Amino acid sequence: ANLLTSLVRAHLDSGPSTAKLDYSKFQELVLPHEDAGDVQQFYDLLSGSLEVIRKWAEKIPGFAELSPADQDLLLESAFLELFIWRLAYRSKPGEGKLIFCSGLVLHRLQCARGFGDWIDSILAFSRSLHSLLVDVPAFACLSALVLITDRHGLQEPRRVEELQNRIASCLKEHVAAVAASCLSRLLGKLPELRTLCTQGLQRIFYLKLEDLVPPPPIIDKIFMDTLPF
Repeated sequence: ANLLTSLVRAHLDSGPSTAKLDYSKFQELVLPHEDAGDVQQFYDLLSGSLEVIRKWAEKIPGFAELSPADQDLLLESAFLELFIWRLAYRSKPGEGKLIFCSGLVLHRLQCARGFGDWIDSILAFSRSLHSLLVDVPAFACLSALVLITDRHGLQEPRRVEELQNRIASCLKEHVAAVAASCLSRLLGKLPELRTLCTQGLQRIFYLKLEDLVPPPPIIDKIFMDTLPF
């Protein structure tokens, strides 16, 4: 309620207004054509979301009351998932149109070489998300539940589960206020998201192998820290 408002407000301040959208690099028709620039663009797009998602997380009531080590672990473990979740909701998959948190708009083919096949998987997940017609308050709860979740190595796992439970209840109550089957279809997108993001890890592995350009240190640390072997 006040929780709901704070979550909505955190979501809306974490991304571009309709009027801040930048179409100046956008190409409707992409010409017949990975090189270093594609790989650089991929890392730049990921990296443009680090600070934004950290600041968003800091506005979730209770998140700053988790241990700093648990805060960092949750952000790192959820970063790719959150990047994709927010991108999927923001983008317009019926146009092949990717909308990043800076407002930058790009057509599928302008990214695809950096992203690899993963971009198609992301657009498929975005089309599925869009069909659900998730309203902003439900999305703002769900994003929080992507982040505030069990992860191996947490210092205070019960406190994480308690804040999770608060956000879950807030969502449940909101979905009842608007209208269990709707709830479960919303929650079901979280595992699909995780699985989707395995392909993200696979893509980074591939790019680190190829090594046309190395990942930036912060992305590299996320990648390394989230490999459970």
